[PDB]
Amino acid sequence: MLKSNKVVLIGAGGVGSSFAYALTIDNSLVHELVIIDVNENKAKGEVMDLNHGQMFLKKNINVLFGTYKDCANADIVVITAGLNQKPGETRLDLVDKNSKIFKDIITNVVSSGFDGIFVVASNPVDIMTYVTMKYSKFPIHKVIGTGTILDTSRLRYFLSDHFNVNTQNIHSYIMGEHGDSSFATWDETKIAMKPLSEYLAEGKITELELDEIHKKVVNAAYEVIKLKGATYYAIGLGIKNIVNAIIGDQNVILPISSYINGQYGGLIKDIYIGAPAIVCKEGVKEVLNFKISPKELDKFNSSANQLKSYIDKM
Amino acid sequence: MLKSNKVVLIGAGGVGSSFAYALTIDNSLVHELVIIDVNENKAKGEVMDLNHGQMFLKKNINVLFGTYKDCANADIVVITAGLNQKPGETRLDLVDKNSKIFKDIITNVVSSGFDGIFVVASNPVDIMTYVTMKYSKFPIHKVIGTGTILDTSRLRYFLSDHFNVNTQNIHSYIMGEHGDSSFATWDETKIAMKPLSEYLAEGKITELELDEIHKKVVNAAYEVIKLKGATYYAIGLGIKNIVNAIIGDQNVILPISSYINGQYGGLIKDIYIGAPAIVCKEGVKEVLNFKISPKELDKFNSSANQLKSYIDKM
Amino acid sequence: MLKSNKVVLIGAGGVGSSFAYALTIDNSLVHELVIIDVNENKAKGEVMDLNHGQMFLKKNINVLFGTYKDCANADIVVITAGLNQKPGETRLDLVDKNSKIFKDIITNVVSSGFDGIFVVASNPVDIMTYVTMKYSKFPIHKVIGTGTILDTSRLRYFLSDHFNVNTQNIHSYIMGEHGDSSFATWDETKIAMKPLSEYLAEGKITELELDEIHKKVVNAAYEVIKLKGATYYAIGLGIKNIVNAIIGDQNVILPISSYINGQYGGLIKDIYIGAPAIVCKEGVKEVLNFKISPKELDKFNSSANQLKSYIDKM
Amino acid sequence: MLKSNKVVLIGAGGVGSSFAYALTIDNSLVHELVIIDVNENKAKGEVMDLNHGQMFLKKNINVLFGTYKDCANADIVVITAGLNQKPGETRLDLVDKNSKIFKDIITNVVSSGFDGIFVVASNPVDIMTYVTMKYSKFPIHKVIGTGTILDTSRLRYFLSDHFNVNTQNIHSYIMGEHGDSSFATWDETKIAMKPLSEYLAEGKITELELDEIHKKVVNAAYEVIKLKGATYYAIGLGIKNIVNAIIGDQNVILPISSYINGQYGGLIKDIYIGAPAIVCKEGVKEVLNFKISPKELDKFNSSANQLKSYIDKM
Ligand SMILES: NC(=O)C1=CN([C@@H]2O[C@H](COP(=O)(O)OP(=O)(O)OC[C@H]3O[C@@H](n4cnc5c(N)ncnc54)[C@H](O)[C@@H]3O)[C@@H](O)[C@H]2O)CC=C1
Ligand SMILES: NC(=O)C1=CN([C@@H]2O[C@H](COP(=O)(O)OP(=O)(O)OC[C@H]3O[C@@H](n4cnc5c(N)ncnc54)[C@H](O)[C@@H]3O)[C@@H](O)[C@H]2O)CC=C1
Ligand SMILES: NC(=O)c1ccc[n+]([C@@H]2O[C@H](COP(=O)([O-])OP(=O)(O)OC[C@H]3O[C@@H](n4cnc5c(N)ncnc54)[C@H](O)[C@@H]3O)[C@@H](O)[C@H]2O)c1
Ligand SMILES: NC(=O)c1ccc[n+]([C@@H]2O[C@H](COP(=O)([O-])OP(=O)(O)OC[C@H]3O[C@@H](n4cnc5c(N)ncnc54)[C@H](O)[C@@H]3O)[C@@H](O)[C@H]2O)c1
Ligand SMILES: [Ca+2]
Ligand SMILES: [Ca+2]
Ligand SMILES: [Ca+2]
Ligand SMILES: [Ca+2]
Ligand SMILES: [Ca+2]
Repeated sequence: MLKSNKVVLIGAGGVGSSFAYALTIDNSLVHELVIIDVNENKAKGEVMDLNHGQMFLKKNINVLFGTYKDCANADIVVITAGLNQKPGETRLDLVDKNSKIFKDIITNVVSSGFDGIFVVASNPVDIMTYVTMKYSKFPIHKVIGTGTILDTSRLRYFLSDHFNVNTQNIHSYIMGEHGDSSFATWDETKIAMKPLSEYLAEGKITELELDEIHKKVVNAAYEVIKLKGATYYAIGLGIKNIVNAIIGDQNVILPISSYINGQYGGLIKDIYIGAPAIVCKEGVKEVLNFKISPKELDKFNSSANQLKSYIDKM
Repeated sequence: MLKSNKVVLIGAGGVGSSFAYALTIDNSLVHELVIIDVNENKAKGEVMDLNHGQMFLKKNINVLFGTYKDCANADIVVITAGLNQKPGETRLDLVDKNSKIFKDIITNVVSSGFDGIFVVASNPVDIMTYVTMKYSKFPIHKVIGTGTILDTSRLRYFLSDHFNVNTQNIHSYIMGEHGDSSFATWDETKIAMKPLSEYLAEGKITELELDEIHKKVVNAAYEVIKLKGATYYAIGLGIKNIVNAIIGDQNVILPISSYINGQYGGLIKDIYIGAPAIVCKEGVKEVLNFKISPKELDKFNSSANQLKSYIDKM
Repeated sequence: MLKSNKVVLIGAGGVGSSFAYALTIDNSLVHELVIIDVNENKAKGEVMDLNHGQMFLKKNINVLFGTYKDCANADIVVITAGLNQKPGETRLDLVDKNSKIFKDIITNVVSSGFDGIFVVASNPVDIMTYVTMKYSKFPIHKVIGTGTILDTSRLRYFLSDHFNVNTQNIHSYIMGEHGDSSFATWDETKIAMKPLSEYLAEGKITELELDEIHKKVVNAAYEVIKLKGATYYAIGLGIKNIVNAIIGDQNVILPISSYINGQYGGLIKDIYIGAPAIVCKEGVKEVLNFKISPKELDKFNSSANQLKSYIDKM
Repeated sequence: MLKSNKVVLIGAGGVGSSFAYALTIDNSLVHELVIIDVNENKAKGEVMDLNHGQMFLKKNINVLFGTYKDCANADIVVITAGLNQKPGETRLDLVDKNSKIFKDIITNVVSSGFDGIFVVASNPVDIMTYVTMKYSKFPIHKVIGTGTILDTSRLRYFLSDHFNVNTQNIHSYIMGEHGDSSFATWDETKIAMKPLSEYLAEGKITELELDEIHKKVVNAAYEVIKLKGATYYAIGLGIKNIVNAIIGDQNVILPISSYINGQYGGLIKDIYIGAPAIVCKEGVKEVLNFKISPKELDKFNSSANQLKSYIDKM
């Protein structure tokens, strides 16, 4: 029989609100969208503002103010709650703050009876995916993090503007930690079928500009925060696409926070890191295994070791 | 010869940014979006955040930070700049400040050689539309204000929730000044082909409940501002829809800020007010005229007299 | 847990194939589409042609050759099987022949354990909807026919071309039999908020031009059959919208083949006929009832009495 | 100022009508669609059938029956007119017949004053693209053929079913003549960024399976023709995607009938053949030049030799 697909959103700030907006505009069958925030006034205001535009939507959608009661029968739970760049300094203190919040949130969600899929966006996304997995006891393939999807989006925009080519034809990935230790898969990048190495040999692009594009990908968050306070639109679209791919059972490969256990180096094991995986109706279907050049394998290993280091502390 | 369609957005606040985001998601052929703001940092940050999500869009779109000089060959100019009102404030009050702002903006735009269509969202929207028309000396059919489209969307959502029927089947308008003096076309309202009067007879809705819905429509702005600082999602969708109807040459009737000079009894003439008009590629094709209940006509004339009072102060 | 929505198409002719194509293009999430035809080569070929274009679709979709075995776990069964009307042949001339086909189809379907929703398009659509309900022994809310949705689309196109106004703003229905006994709700018709009587008064349209539009609606099928043998595009879109409205649980009012037993004066009861009804996740939520002019009521009763003259012979 | 975009379709058969249907459903702002056919009755019937479903479309669009005089101000001309291969008809016979038909069509069109873009689909599509360019005298960049876009779509569907992965991650081309002398770019294929080589090593696929996939791609046309008479859905979607890429100025790379004179070793020059090119508002912006394995270059040169000989005959 036909069912009502339910998505609960925990965290009604810039990122969560942007995701909800984009989802109401472009919906792949999300019958009910439930919004939860510790600041209940903000959640109620967002629910009202999103409902007031139903007349302009292609489809109608039930946007509801919610409590954790609502997670019992939910099909997806999207977490965007946290302290976006808090004041005390230190990203280890950030991890502590946000994992403290996640303890509470996850306990409430699991005590509700929820048995769907987690989609995690709160920073540091990889560590918070790990924390969600452990605090919840869910299977690893029911816990997803956005990982390097936003970094990959930025990378592909930079390459599209460089070559003046639709992002549709830009086949490159950012992998590793969603942060400063990320790396681009330069050696495996293609523009449509044309390898990047041919573009280098023909002089359209140089290794210098590749270094600069990567530095740009890494500095984009800081640039945008300086310019406008926060970043939410691109990540909102990424979250929306993950959700639509899940509910669409599209078997699509995405650069998400993936749990690796031998893939790539046979060295990196037992953590969530930015990597390509198949997404479908049940969550993660497969963590893809492919060879990366030695340079990029060393970068991957260093990134995973940085992640292990930050986990160890707490 | 195929053309590149250009929209210049002036005012990169909540409303303008929401409209730009929605437009990038649901794009009816806008090839170039130029974002202007007296706060250059905010415009640049919004441009970067909007471009970093191209990968997730149906179609790539060129988004630019620009300056008034870009209005020269622009096809549409959307103005969302000004003061946005806060607790204990109204819309009919930010009139002299916002009119000065519009003087400056319009002078710059027209000086650049622009000759396209103005789409005005800033408040008080009817008054600012009249101001745009007279400062620009453009044809009146090239000046569109958003009018009562947001009020109408809210009304239709409330009626949809009451009857649990898709908004598509809700045929009702809010008319008059976008604000406190507005009214609903209760006596002309239908659910599909079923008159609202029949629902009243059947006891499925009450007169008191209609008055409740109208008070909710009028107080929605104050509610949502109290709850989350400002409204911007619904109005962003409405602006997106107006822009797409223009570029698409869709000949669609919308309740916008329309110039009346004889319609609805001709008691009040030569002002912009919330009323239905046909929108097309060239701007406003017609401002329609239909008979409304006598009580509703009295309400309409009261609203128009308030507006004309504020305008005659000049 | 999330679900795979399944639609089984029975009848891979022009109408069925148009519906399948349109659905693959504009897919409110059918994860699986099965195509059944007594001419199995035709079904195989259609399946292949539909799958060969997956690269150009927004979303992938599994299109399968199947048999009645596939109806067991089907969420929706669309029936487009039957006999086309030949030149000089009315829809009702098919009653006998097609009735026999349905007896077989409905038999097999019911034997597989299907307990979803029927969407009936084969002609004469109202009588075939009644026959489906009687053979299947299903609840009346689980059997839907397209009724006068196609005639209504035609009426709205003709009015949109007369007034040069988007079909969005054309609020008029064709009701009664999907055939030569249909009528238009001229007295209840409105263009946005503006009644049709006001256009008549202003001379923007004449009574005789309304009669001409009705005659054109009635004779559209015969004209198109003469010109190219059969119609399938418009009805393809109509069925597609019905299906997406069901799966989307959109609670949308549509002029479908609705079961009446007391509505519209109760002078004829216990038939299916073209009338407005709410569509949602599990079929028909409610068959509406509104008051229509006495002449229109005489026409409605004539049509209903014709349809019952046929149903009584059964 | 804003322009109306005009597409003129010559040939209202299966392919042209499917393209028109798909375009009305998924419309990147074609304001006017004009359908021309020597068989006036068929064109009129299709115009009526497409118009009768406007109420179900996301956007309204003026679909009109017309004559060659309408090409004067057309922005795109899509030619689907001509015969398809029959049993015992070689590419040579089809070339003869369809080149005569194109003589007629191109003469009429150019006499009308048309100065837009040609999109060619009649078979053999590479030769007919060359012939359109030669007869019209238009620039090379203003004459586009569908090339191997359909064979590429079929290839990617087959790989998507085999690897059970979204077509959106299947990076592989069919190149050469749109026919039996086509070949797959096996040695440059990647799923996401896992080379097909790696899939072969692990036994996930075999060489015989690749040969059978290429055989299926080459035989699909005959199979579907035997099964249901003709193919037209997939190529309809392909033509629609090309038209929307054009009007959208999307700068997208597609495997179309591209004019080569140096690329791929430059052994054969001055022909249209299935190859990747950037599509934009002005037509073909650039014909790309990635380089391929020795096997595949031998195949490509054989195919180009075929085409060039058939051309030199004339
Ligand atoms: N139905 C409607 O039409 C509605 C109208 N609204 C009004 O829209 C306007 C914008 O609202 P918000 O975005 O929420 O407020 P906001 O402060 O977040 O944004 C206003 C923007 O305008 C900028 N600005 C000011 N002057 C100029 C100038 N001369 N040139 C360029 N930019 C300038 C300013 O820097 C700011 O970024 C306000 O007047 C609102 O009252 C808001 C809600 C709905
Ligand atoms: N509701 C509406 O508005 C309209 C109703 N239409 C009717 O829809 C029906 C189909 O029309 P067309 O597609 O043009 O005709 P068609 O000949 O092209 O296709 C009908 C299909 O039904 C097949 N069929 C017959 N019996 C069975 C069976 N037991 N199981 C499976 N398949 C079977 C048959 O092989 C054929 O392929 C006709 O009855 C039309 O009169 C057509 C147009 C619009
Ligand atoms: N994964 C990515 O690519 C990426 C992109 C941008 C930033 N982020 C991060 O994700 C989060 C997004 O934050 P933001 O930009 O929306 O800032 P924000 O402050 O506007 O939103 C954070 C929300 O979390 C709420 N919250 C706090 N504790 C809560 C609790 N126990 N339960 C429910 N809600 C609670 C807060 O009330 C607030 O509304 C941050 O951690 C941010 O650093 C993710
Ligand atoms: N990937 C591809 O390129 C591909 C795929 C399928 C078939 N085709 C080809 O497209 C063309 C149409 O295929 P079809 O299946 O629709 O066959 P069809 O017979 O159904 O349609 C051809 C149309 O062209 C019309 N026509 C003939 N001569 C004309 C003239 N001088 N002026 C105007 N119109 C004329 C005919 O009236 C007919 O309607 C064929 O050449 C076919 O081989 C393209
Ligand atoms: Ca550039
Ligand atoms: Ca309710
Ligand atoms: Ca007209
Ligand atoms: Ca006339
Ligand atoms: Ca498979």
